[PDB]
Order: sequence, then structure tokens, then C-alpha cells
Amino acid sequence: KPTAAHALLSRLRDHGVGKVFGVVGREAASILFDEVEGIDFVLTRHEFTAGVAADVLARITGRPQACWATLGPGMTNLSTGIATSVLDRSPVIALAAQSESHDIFPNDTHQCLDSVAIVAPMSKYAVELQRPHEITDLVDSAVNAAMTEPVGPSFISLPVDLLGSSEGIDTTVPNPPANTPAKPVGVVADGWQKAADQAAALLAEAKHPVLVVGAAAIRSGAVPAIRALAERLNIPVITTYIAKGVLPVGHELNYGAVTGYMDGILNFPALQTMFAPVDLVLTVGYDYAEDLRPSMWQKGIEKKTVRISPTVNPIPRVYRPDVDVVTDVLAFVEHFETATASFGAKQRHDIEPLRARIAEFLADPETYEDGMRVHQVIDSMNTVMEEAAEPGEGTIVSDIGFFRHYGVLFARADQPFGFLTSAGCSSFGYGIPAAIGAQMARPDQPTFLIAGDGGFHSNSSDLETIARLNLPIVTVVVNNDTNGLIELYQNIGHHRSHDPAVKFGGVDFVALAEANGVDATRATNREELLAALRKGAELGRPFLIEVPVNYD
Amino acid sequence: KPTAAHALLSRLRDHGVGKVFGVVGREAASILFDEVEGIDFVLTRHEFTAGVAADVLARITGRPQACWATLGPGMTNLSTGIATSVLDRSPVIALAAQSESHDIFPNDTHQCLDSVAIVAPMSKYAVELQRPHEITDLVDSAVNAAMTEPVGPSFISLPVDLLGSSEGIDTTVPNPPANTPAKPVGVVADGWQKAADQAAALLAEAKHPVLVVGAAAIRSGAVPAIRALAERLNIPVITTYIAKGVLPVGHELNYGAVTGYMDGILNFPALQTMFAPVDLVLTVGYDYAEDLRPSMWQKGIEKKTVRISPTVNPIPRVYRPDVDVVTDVLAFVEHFETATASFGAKQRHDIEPLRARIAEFLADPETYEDGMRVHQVIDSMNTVMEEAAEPGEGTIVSDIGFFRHYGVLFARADQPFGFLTSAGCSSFGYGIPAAIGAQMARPDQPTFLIAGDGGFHSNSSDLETIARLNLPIVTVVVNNDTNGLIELYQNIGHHRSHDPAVKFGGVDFVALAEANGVDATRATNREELLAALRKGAELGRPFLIEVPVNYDFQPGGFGALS
Amino acid sequence: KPTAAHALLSRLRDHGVGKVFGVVGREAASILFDEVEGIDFVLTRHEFTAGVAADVLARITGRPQACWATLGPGMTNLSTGIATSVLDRSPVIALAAQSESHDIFPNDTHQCLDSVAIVAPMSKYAVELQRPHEITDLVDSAVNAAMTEPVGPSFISLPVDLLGSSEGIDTTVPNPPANTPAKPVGVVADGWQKAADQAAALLAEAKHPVLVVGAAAIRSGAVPAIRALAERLNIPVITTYIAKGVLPVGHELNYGAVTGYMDGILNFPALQTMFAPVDLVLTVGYDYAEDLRPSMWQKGIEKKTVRISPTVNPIPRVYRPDVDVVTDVLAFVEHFETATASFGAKQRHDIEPLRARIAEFLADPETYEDGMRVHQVIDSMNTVMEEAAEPGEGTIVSDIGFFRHYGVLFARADQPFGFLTSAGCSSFGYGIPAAIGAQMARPDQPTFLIAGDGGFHSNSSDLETIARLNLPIVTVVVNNDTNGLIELYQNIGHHRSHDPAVKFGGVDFVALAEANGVDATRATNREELLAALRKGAELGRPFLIEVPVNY
Ligand SMILES: CC1=NC(=N)C(C[n+]2c(/C(O)=C/COP(=O)([O-])O)sc(CCOP(=O)([O-])OP(=O)([O-])O)c2C)C=N1
Ligand SMILES: C/C(NCc1cnc(C)nc1N)=C(/S)CCOP(=O)([O-])OP(=O)([O-])O
Ligand SMILES: C/C(NCc1cnc(C)nc1N)=C(/S)CCOP(=O)([O-])OP(=O)([O-])O
Ligand SMILES: [K+]
Ligand SMILES: [K+]
Ligand SMILES: [K+]
Ligand SMILES: [K+]
Ligand SMILES: [Mg+2]
Ligand SMILES: [Mg+2]
Ligand SMILES: [Mg+2]
Repeated sequence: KPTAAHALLSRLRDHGVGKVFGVVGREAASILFDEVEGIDFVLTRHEFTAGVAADVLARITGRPQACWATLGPGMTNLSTGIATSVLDRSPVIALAAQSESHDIFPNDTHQCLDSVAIVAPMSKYAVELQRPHEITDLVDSAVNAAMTEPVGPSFISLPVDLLGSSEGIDTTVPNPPANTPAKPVGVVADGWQKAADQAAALLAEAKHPVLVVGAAAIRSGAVPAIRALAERLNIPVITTYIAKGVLPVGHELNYGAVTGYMDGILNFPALQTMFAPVDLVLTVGYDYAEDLRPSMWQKGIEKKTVRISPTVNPIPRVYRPDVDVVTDVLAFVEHFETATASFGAKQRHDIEPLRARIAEFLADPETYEDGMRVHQVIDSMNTVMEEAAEPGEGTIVSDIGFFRHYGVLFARADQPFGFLTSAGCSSFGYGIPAAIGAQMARPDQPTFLIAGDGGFHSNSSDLETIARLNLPIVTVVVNNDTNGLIELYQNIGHHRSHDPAVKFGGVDFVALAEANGVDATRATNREELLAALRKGAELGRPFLIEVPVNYD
Repeated sequence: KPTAAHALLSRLRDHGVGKVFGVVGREAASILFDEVEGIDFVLTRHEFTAGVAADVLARITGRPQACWATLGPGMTNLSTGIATSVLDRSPVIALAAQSESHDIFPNDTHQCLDSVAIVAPMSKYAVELQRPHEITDLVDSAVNAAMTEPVGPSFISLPVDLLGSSEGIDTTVPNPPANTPAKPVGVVADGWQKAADQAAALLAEAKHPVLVVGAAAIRSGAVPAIRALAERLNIPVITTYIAKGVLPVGHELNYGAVTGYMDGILNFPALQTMFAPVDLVLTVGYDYAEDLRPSMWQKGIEKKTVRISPTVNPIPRVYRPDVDVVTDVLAFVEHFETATASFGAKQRHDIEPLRARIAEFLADPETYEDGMRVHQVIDSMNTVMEEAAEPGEGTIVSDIGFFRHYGVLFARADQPFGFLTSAGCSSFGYGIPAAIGAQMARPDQPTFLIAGDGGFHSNSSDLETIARLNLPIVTVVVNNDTNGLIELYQNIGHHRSHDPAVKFGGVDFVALAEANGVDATRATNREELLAALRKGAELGRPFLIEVPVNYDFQPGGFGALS
Repeated sequence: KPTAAHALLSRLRDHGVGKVFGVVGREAASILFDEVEGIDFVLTRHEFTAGVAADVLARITGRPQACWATLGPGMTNLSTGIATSVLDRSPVIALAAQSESHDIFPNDTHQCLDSVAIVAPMSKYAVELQRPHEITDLVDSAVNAAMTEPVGPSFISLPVDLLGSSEGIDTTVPNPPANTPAKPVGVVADGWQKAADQAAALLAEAKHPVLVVGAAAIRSGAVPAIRALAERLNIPVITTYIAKGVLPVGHELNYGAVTGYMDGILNFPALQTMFAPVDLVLTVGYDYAEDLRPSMWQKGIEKKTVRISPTVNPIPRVYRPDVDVVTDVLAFVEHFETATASFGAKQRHDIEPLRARIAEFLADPETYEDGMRVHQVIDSMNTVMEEAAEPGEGTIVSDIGFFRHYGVLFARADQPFGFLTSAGCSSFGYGIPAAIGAQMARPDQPTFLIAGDGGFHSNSSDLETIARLNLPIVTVVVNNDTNGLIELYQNIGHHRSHDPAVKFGGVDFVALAEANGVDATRATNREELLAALRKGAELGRPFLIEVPVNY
């Protein structure tokens, strides 16, 4: 007879889930993962990889996705993936086994932790199964909470005995409709239209407005609408790390992404050039977790701000917008189009000096004795990505490190989520699972990953998963035998390094990749790198390129 | 001027701490780790490894140890190490950075999570620093809670601004005495002596008593006292996984360790042989977390039970002992020596058919077509360990998987904590950090690790750490391209496998180790394995050995797991 | 067929419980409270009263006691009594109903709150019943946690469907032995004997040591041992609010209790007189929650300190003893007796000028125009209590307010728990339920209560309960139409009053008492008060006396 395991998988399938990423433990006695046609288990080497792959797949598809761990340390390993989903915002259903219900004694029973208490603070919803037939409503409530802004993970703890139980389960009675939200449910304030009208009045008076676009605008399905608005009114579009590609590469209104590191990396007044003459900042789908902070746009002349979010402002200590529009982003844009229909095009401010500086970095022709420079690596990645991908396609993924901010400034993104990284959570090791999720979401598109040695090696074991699933991801590992960003922080705070806290010995990432069944090569200049990328891109198999780098 | 970072490291040093294991993030702006002489940072590739290394070092030394992570995902990664400490019982001080105090908005600020709320359920103590100078008393309170039975981790969250602040800090006034407990503080119930007297009366009357010894007895410093008692009264000693070695290898009262998997692995009524004629079970330092459950000794005739623990019974639903002695394990044995001084030695029961069956497995001379068998692997490890180690020295560490239970049955342990595994938490990937902790705790002794391909590869990146620290650990990876134990569970529950949930492709672990700077070789039979182990043991550098294995299990033989 | 309701009551009975204090809601459909012979329900008018009565009964008996509330607001009302138990230290088993298990949706289902999450932070143990038959082991684990130092409450949430279920319950198979601890379980540190030896060495060198005694010393059964030690070596005994009576009234070494307002109340340097020449402070059974803080004894010369407690020091930020002895209090004293066996008795420092002031103060013969003064009220209560009670018997209870300082400093206590108040939680309204608990614990002894109009009226409806149970409690309400202590706080912090935050209109507490079926009178001076107290003490029924006072 069908058990709660069957009813769980079947309800996930009802909500459109076709994959469950994870690592299975002794609960395999209760759940096989062949119970339901249409839903496949995806086995990873570590649970973090499973949680992050589900996060990224949910981000790109706009649909709830699922991950799985065993009791105790399975669940705690998965919780870094759950943390990724809560901070980076994605509708993930996270599932973990638990001790038999009558034997739940957290910190006393073997492998028994208080899973709900541990995960509740980092989730939208967290619950433990008590009566087997209720798993269907627990999945529904989990999905409901996951798909309400700000989107995030919902957790269900599954005692092994109840998971394997058929008590009260009757599969001859069909499930009620799932009614999965088409896009995230939003918070909406009374009088938001009047606030939007106030925003329109500010725009009317403004000389140099900008749209600062966050990922919430993408979730809302507002990219085309935002593009049509910006083009009609001649309003520049600036993005967070994660909203790169809301305008195509080369678009005249594509003013780029912001990172707090940009002035320092470029040795240039980048933030001033971007924001100094701006008098109106519309933060479209604003989220503080994306890490574009008010202090970053507060350059030069005094500015008015308009916040647009499907959430109430969680941070009035930090951000007090002149006008706060609490509503669905697309709803706002459509109302705003009507309000501003009679408006003509603004004159936009000049950022050519900044564009010139960025272009100069990307073109850097020097051959360095002590390894490549990251801007040269990314330029090479851009070139081959443009070659390999159809227009408006491809994904470049970045793990976490100093190099990541070069990715933010320099990496090509020709579509929404065309550049992927972790903005809210920023766990190192993020690259591999994100590339897995991205490649699975976009099976026919090229997927490049860039990762540093510190972050990459934290989670390198899932190279075998890439090989096993034959995901034709091309990986570039930029190696300096250091947690590099952290050495930068040591010098910022102390004016010196301390090697025991940051320095590694040598890892041969070419040999490492090959041990996992992934072909690899070392590249030490633009010529070797382009050659390696082009090879990887046409290989029909995963490929890894180790590149020695230095930071100056 | 010295900051809270200085005051924190200085207070850890006051408590005997000489190493902080971890991974540092942007809080490096507030803490360098050179502030205090005598305390060094030990950088790992993952925070899990840092937490487990501190746990194991704490277990072997009996002294509080320390680990470190950054905010958000640093702290969540560390949390698996914290769960290790809370379930396995070790006094670990876990420290993690947090967002600037004025900018703490969990799940809204970049990398900001509610660390205290996430860690509190899995720790003895969990706090966030609020006033820089108070870090000294927060460390003291952390150590206080960590060193009370049941021992476990204490957590301090450190907002980056406060960590790098000198506000209220004065290092010209010396710190008050640390007064670190030399052994864990324990719970003691009034009238425990009378309970111990009732236990003595039961022993007088018992025909075949046994001592079932757990790790808490070792922490109490009760190994010599327990051995003397057992030897005088001729009482057999049976152990949990990590209490192996409380009596030397070859001691006649060393009746071995219990695992629920033993009948199935041996294809033999092992638990029945061990327990059927026993009429009295004294669980000395009992802890349910170690996973030797009442149902495992409940074989054959009805037994009376005595529980001795420095804790109030947390599980009366499962274990209702006839006599409950809530006191320090050593205190009990010393009282019990007096109560039983005039007792005649007992006649111990026979377990020779079990001993013969175990010996038969270890000596298995067959050559299999599809890899070695794990019992042959452990036999080979035992031989070389005995050669490499001084008498009463050496450590064999086991990661998690089906092979771990072979370790429990078959692995040599000639001293307390001579066989190390994770009994309470059982996180796969445990092996590397535990071997790191063991080798550092026992710098002049051989340290062997056995791990399976599933668990080993979950946490294999820390091979580089072993290489970097030049810890001469000899690792054996038993490879069957599968999460083997989990395939067993599939078959127990469903009478068939499902490969997508358990099966891997090929990983070349010899090549993997070499990529990390660790010399390695492949061994496919006893001859090749002994040669590899002897090479590793004499190498003065880490060494890895990959061994192909297979299981072919009998799912019908594992009913004891119910 | 017997249900979880029967099994719950049976297990409480196994642990020696004979009363359940509470208010019953719709869970009455699942539990009647007549299932088990020997355990009776005591209905209160508010759940706070039920929790505090259980707290006080548990303190005096030394045995676990029990209270009951319904779901939602029943549980939140009970939580102030739970809070009383956790801070004041008493082994209480708190029980509350919950929504039907399948319908638990906190903050959505009618009356459904997340009771475990709400109560967990203020308890030793907190759990929700999930499988009916497990109630027995849940009760045992509740008692285990309640009876480990620091003793406190354990909470069990009881979904009403599971409470009325017989599933898996078989009362033909007798319960395993209860094994209720006879005194609290505590922790013991390795090397504590060596620590006690270091404490002995400090005592040998000390000119003027003192013993500061807390209630954990009483729970340990150490009162006779402490008295014998103090008498032999001539060491003064100072107590917390809660440990008054460890020495008899009149004993030469009975230096009494102290408060921060002692100097201001007496217009005398009382605290400096007590502590200035002291060179060694032994805090025997120390607990920060009793509110005798290190700052209290840190007067005059520098002092060495010895902490003795069956707990690890929770407050190293505040108290860093020179010697910390973590062990059972009785075990410590017995060891300390051996270590100090050959020591010569000490000289005591002169506190006679303080004793003379207190005696003069209490005898204050003036007849004031605008109501009595509180010292006169306490003095009168002391007189009639001495008359009414057998030697070493009687209880004086104090509610919370400015007047409570007078109870602490001056009220008669001729036995352990002879004077009761709330030192840890200090909820106003504490007086009535504490007097209920005291009188039930000591049915043949006089029980006097003093309460102010603010605190008394906050929980005055349980006068009806005192009447209904016919507990011959004598209540004195000191009335000044104000939350007086709070007006004092306004003046300390702001140098002025603000009446909207402190002042009341008139309440006739005599007519209030009589409306509840409690006879009452108004007393306006020593003569009228002494007469009212004597009448009440001999009435064989509850009596209430209103006294106009002024500060
Ligand atoms: C549930 C509850 N309990 C309370 N105690 C309070 C506040 N509150 C009081 C209190 O505790 C003050 C602090 O005392 P402490 O410094 O010793 O800690 S004392 C009081 C009425 C004092 O007035 P009274 O009873 O008429 O006596 P008196 O006028 O002060 O003598 C009130 C309101 C608020 N809620
Ligand atoms: C340790 C760390 N960050 C702190 C940290 C620690 N642990 C986790 C799980 N996540 C983070 N973000 C970084 S950014 C390492 C980056 O090193 P790298 O991947 O070699 O890149 P680079 O050297 O360019 O900075
Ligand atoms: C996945 C798993 N266990 C569940 C699990 C999941 N995730 C974690 C963090 N820990 C555990 N224990 C095991 S035992 C894998 C064992 O595979 P192996 O290391 O190759 O050993 P073997 O094949 O002998 O069973
Ligand atoms: K192309
Ligand atoms: K040897
Ligand atoms: K890992
Ligand atoms: K009398
Ligand atoms: Mg690097
Ligand atoms: Mg395997
Ligand atoms: Mg008043």
C-alpha cells in the first residue's frame, strides 16, 4: 500500500517538481525515490550542493524546487543550502528525515537534533510530520509560504516511521488541485497607486532619474515592462549583482551593476560617475540582501528615492525612501506607464569615462610574469561565451571571493540571470551547485563557472556529480593558494597579513578534476585560456581550466 | 590598544587552549590571530573539519578546545561540527563572526542569520557579544556549560564591530583565575550511595553479570578503577563503539564492542551469544547517544539493570533501570569497591563461539574477484598498527558507513579512544578531521584512518590540510562506488535497490590524494595492503591507500536494527 | 476505559501529589478530576493564584506540586505563576490543555497558542503530549527536571483529544516505581573538597567572617548543620529574603535579612554597621535570584568570598568568588565541620547600636494623624503572631511593594519559611496564593498576610477562594491609594511624581472582603490593629484588616 513517501513525492509532482536533489540516509528503508513517475532523485556528494542546486533551479524556472537530507548532520549540512535560499530568495522545499516519532529525544537519541528549532529562524515555514496523511497539506503550506515575498525555503521534518506509514493514506481519492502560484504572492499596501502617482510627479520634475533594478523585479515578470519604460523615457538602468542582464549587452541604457568594491578595483571614481548627477533613484524591486546599499548611491547631489517592493520596508534604520510603493513590481510598472504615458524622454547623464575605464581593463594586453589578472580571465570568458551561446543565452556563474567582484563588473550577461552568484548568503563552494542548477535549467545553453581556489576546494568533491550527470559545464579555477579576499580584509583592518589564517599549500586542480573523471588543462595566458575555453565549450562533456592568478 | 579579539584569545589561552581550528571571513578585519602568544590558528578547507578536529582533540585531551567560523554560511557549516560535539559529548568552544551590531537584521542584512537561535538547540550555551569587555565572562560561561555533563559545545556570536573594539578593555588589570575544571562537573543525586548499595546486592545475587562501559566512564577518569574491579570479581567488560580499549587487546575480560549490525555482518547469533545467559547488566557511564540501546542486551533470559551516569535519566520511555545511580562514575566505582570488597569472584559466561566467529572473519584467506572484503582490510590495518605502535598506543579512526561497523567489531584498540568514530552524530566525512584531532593529540603515535568512498569524498578537500600540517596519518579508502550502507537500507525496506539514490561514478582516490600533495597507492589484496600500510606507517608524511571492496549483504540478517 | 487523563493523575499521585490547583476550561470534557482517589482539584479565580499556590506548597513541603490551566489564555495566565516558580525556585508541574492534536495551528485555530515555545524560556522542561500512553514518562521527566537545582517548573501541554484517549493505555499493568527525589538533585565539581579546604584556610585567617544563607541551603536539609557550625565558631548568620528563620527569633547570631532601603528606612547606617568590618563572606547556598547581590556586602574593607552552591556559577560577570565550592550544601557543611574542627571561636563585631535602633523603631509609640506607619503595622503583627503561634511555628506572608521591605527587615520568622515573599519574580498579587499555600502546608499554624492596596487589588478576587476553602488566613491590607514603591522610583529618577502612572481612587477593602464572604474591619492605630489581629487569629475563619498608611 502507498505510504507517506509516495504521498510526499506525488504532491511535489503536483506542484511541478521533477527533481529532488540530495543525499539519502537510513530513511531509504522508508523512501526509495521510484514511487512516483516524473520525479527523479539527483544524488550529490554533499547536502550543501543539493540545497544550492535546488535554489538556482528555482530561481531560473520561477517554480518551487526540492532538496533532501537525512536526520541530524544531514539536516545541518543541508541548512547552509537552506540559508542560501532564505537570503538569496528562492522557493525551495527542503526535506529532512528525523528519528522515529516515539524516539525523538533531541541531543540524546542517536543522530537526533531538534530540526524544526534549528531551521525555523532561517526559513519561511518549518514543521515536523505527525500524522502520515497530512503530508499533502504540509507540502501545500510549505509551497504557500515559500512562494510569498520575500521568497525562501520551507522545511519539513519527516520521522522515518511516519514516512514509511500508510496510516490514513488513500490514493484512490485524487489530490485536490495544487494551485501553485504562477509567480510570487506579494505584499500590497492600500494607496500604493497614490504613492506611484507621487513617484510619477517626482519623475516629472527630475533631470537625471535612474532605475536601480533588483531580482524581485525579475520574479515579478517585469523585465520586458521595465525595458519598454526605460527605452521610452530614456532612463538608465543600473542593477544589483544578480539582476545583470535585464538589458542586453551593448544596450545604451545598460549602465552596469554596482559593487561596493568597484572604486577600489578600478582605481576610478566609479560610484560618483554613476550617481553624482542623479536626482531621482527608483529602487525597483529593492532588497537590502542583494547588498546594493543606500550609501552606494548617496554620491554628489541630494536625491529623492522611490522604493518599489512586494514587501513592507524591513530596514527603516537604513533606508527611508521619500516614496515607498508596496506592491507587485509589474503592477507598479503598468500603473506607472499609464501615469507617465504623456511624458517625453529625459536627457541621461554621461558615464562614458567609466565605460572607457571598464573597457580598458577588459582589453589589458600585458602578459604578467606571476599569473594572469582576473579581468583578463573574465574578458576571455566573455569572448568564448559570446561565441558559444546564441544571442540572449548562456550563463556565467561565479563562486565567492575577491574575483567575484570582477565578475560583477566585467562578466557578460545577455539575459536575466545570465550572471549568477550568491548575493545574500555568499557561501563559498556556491559555484559548482549553481552551475549544476543553471545547466539543468538551460540544457542547451553554455554554462561557464569561475571560482577561486579557496571557495572551489571547499566544495570540489561534486565535480563527480558533474561528471556523473554529464553536465557540459566549463569551469575556470583562478588559483593563488590563498583565501584572497580575506587577506585583503586582514590588510584593511591591521595593515598586514597573517598567513596561518589565509594561506594554503598547492592543489593541482587539473589532477583533481581528472581524478573525478572531468577532463582538465592549465592555462597561463590569454592565448592558452581562449584555446582551453573554446575546447571546453565544444567538448560535449564537462571541462576544467586552472589559471594561476595574482591580485595587484 | 588591545581589542575584544585580544581579550577573547587571551581568555581561551587562560583555559589551556593552544589552537583555534577554522575558516576566517571578513572578520579578519577585526581579528588577525597573532594577537596572543601560545595560541595558533589552524586553517581548514571547510568549517565542518574545524569543528570535528576540536571535538576529537577535546575528547582525547579532556580539555576545552576551540573552533572558528565567519557569519552566515560560515556559522551554518560550523554547525555540523557543533552537532558533532553535542551528540558525541565534547567540550568545544565554537565561535562565529556576526554582522556589525547596529546592522543585525537576520535574513535581510547581507550574510546575516540569527546565529544564536540556530545554534541554541544544539549547544550547552549560546550567546551574542554586546559589550566588548564582557567577552572574558562569556568565555568563562561558555567553558562552564561545556564542561558540565553531558559535555558539549558552547557558542559565542561575535559582531565584527564589537570584536574589533577596545571599549572597556583593560589588559593592565590581570584576568581573574580561569579555574578550568580538570574533569567534567557532574550531576549527583542524594542517596546515590544507597542506590549503589542496592546495585551491590544485585551483583551478590547475579550468576552472570556484565559491565557495559560507555565513554562517560573514560571522561570521569575511571578506566583503571573499572579494570581493577572487573579483574577482582571476574566480570566481563563489553563496550560502546568509542569505549573500545578500556581493557587491552587480548585481556580475557575484553568481551568486545556491541553494534546492532553484528548479527548481520557475522551471519551469526552474536547478540544472543553475548547476552543470553546474562542476568545483570551494569551500564557504567550510560549514554543513549552512543547507540548501545536496551533492546540490544535484551536477549535470552530477563535481566536486572543498573544505570550509572553523572546525569539524570533523559529517556525513561526507553530505559527504566532497576537501580539508577546518578553520580560521578569514578565516585561510584570507589564506593562500589568498598560495598563489594568481600564478594567472591563470579563465574563469567561463555562467548567463545562469538570470539571464534570474529577470529574466523579476521583470518579470511580467500581472494575475491570483486575487491577485498572489509574484515580483511581491518585485519591488515590491525597487523601494521600493532607493528607501528608502542604497547598501549596508536589510534584507528573510522568515518561513517557500513565499513564503520566492521571497525567496531574488528578494529584494534589497545587504549581508551584507541578506536575513534562518531557514535552520537555520525556525520559522514568525519574521518579526516578526527584523524587530524587524534594525530595532534597523540603526535608520537601512529594514526590510521579508514573511510568509505561516500563519506570520504563528502569531505576529501581537507586532504590538503593534512599535507599542509604534515600530519603522518595513513588513510585507507574502501571504495565500492556506492553509499553502501544506504543501499543496504533500501534492500531492508523495499527488497530492492534504487541506484539513483546511492550509486556514484568512478573517483580515483590515489589521484585525488596526489592532487592534494599526499602520496598514495592502490592495494587490491592482503599482500598489497600490508605493503602499502607498512610503507605509510614509516613514511613520516601522510599516505593514502585506495582499496576496492564489495559487500554482498543479507538483508534478512539485520532484524536487530528494529 | 481509563484515559490519559487517568494516567496523568495517577502518575502525579505516584509522585506524592494530592492537590491540583487551577482553572478548568473545555478540556473538562476530557478530564473530570475525580478519576484518581487521593488527588483533589483546588479551583481558583485566576490561574496566577493556582501557579503561586503550587509554588509555595512545593517550597514548604519540599515535594513536587501541580497546577492546571486551559488552552491559550489559560496557559498565558498560568505563565506568571510558572515565572514565579522558575525565578523563586520551586519544583512545580504545570499542566495546560491544548487544541485537538490534528487542529494545532498556533495563532489561527481558536484559542491555539504555541504553548511549548512560550513556556520553554521560563521552565526546566516543556513538552507537548503526542501519544497518550507516554504521559507517564512525560510526568517522570517533568519531575526529574523540576527537582534538579536550580529547582523550577516543568510544563506539559495536553491536546484535548489525546487527553481523553485510552489508546495504548493499560492500567492493569502497574506503573514503574516513581523514585521522586527526597531533596533536589544538584551538580558536584571534581575537587570540591579541596575548594572547601581553601575556604577553611580563609576562615582560619578571618577576624570577622559571616555566613550569608540562601534557601538552597534549606532545600539541602542543612539548617541544623549550619546552626551548629555558626554556634561553635561564633559566626553571624545573615539571610536572603527567603531564608529568614534558619535561626530562631532572639538567637544571638541571627543578624536578620537586609535590603537596599534599610539605611533609609531606619535613618541609620545599618548596612555599613552590618558589613564594614567583615573580612570573609561565605555565601551558603548562593542564588543571585534571591536578590542579595554582591554589591550588598561590598561595604567598608575588602572581603574574601566563598560561594557554595549545587550549581555552576551562572553570573561570573557579577560574582567572582575567591573560592567557588560546587557541591551539595549539606555535604559541604559536613566536610567543613571536619576541616574546621579544631578552630577557636571568633569574635563578633558590634552591631548593638543597630539592634538598639531597630528595637526603638519598631516600638514607635506615636499615634500618627494620616494613618499608621508600616513599622508599627509589622510590629503589631509580630506581637499577635508570637501570641497565636506555638514556639517555632507560624507563617507571615508579604506581597510586593514598598511595605515589603518592612516585612523583610522586621517580620518574625521562627522557622525555615516562617516569612514568605517573592524575591526572584516579585509579581504583585503574590500574597493571597502564597497564604493559601502556606495555610494548606501548615493547617494547624497561624498564617498572616500583609499586602499593599496596589498589589492586593491586582489579585483580590481570590478572597472568594480563601472563603470557599475556609482557610483561617488573617490579611492586613496597608492602603495608601497608590503604587507607592513606583512613586518612590519616580522621585529617585526624576525628582518628582507623576500621578497618572501611580495613583488610584478609593477602594473599600473591608467591603471588598465582605462581598467575597470574608469578615473584615478597619484599624487606624496600634490599639485597633492589635485587637483586630487577635480577633482574626482566634476566629477560625479568614479575616481581613484594612489599615490606612502613609509613606
Ligand atoms: C505583576 C506586576 N508586579 C509588579 N511588582 C509590578 C511593579 N510594581 C512593583 C515592583 O515590583 C517594583 C520593583 O521593585 P524592586 O525594586 O524590589 O524589584 S511594586 C508595585 C505596587 C506597590 O504598591 P502597593 O502594593 O500598594 O505597596 P506600596 O504602596 O509600594 O507599599 C508594582 C505595581 C507590576 N506588575
Ligand atoms: C573564506 C572566504 N569567505 C568567508 C566564507 C567562509 N566560509 C563560507 C561557507 N563562506 C564564506 N563566504 C572567501 S571569500 C575565500 C575566497 O577565496 P578564493 O575562493 O580563493 O577567492 P579569492 O582568493 O579570489 O578571494
Ligand atoms: C550517505 C550515508 N549516510 C547518511 C548521511 C548523510 N549525510 C551525512 C552528513 N551523514 C550521514 N551519515 C552513508 S552512511 C554513506 C556511506 O557510504 P561509504 O562512505 O562509501 O561507506 P559504505 O559504502 O561502506 O557504506
Ligand atoms: K554566437
Ligand atoms: K610495536
Ligand atoms: K564539503
Ligand atoms: K504562643
Ligand atoms: Mg584564492
Ligand atoms: Mg562505499
Ligand atoms: Mg499602596
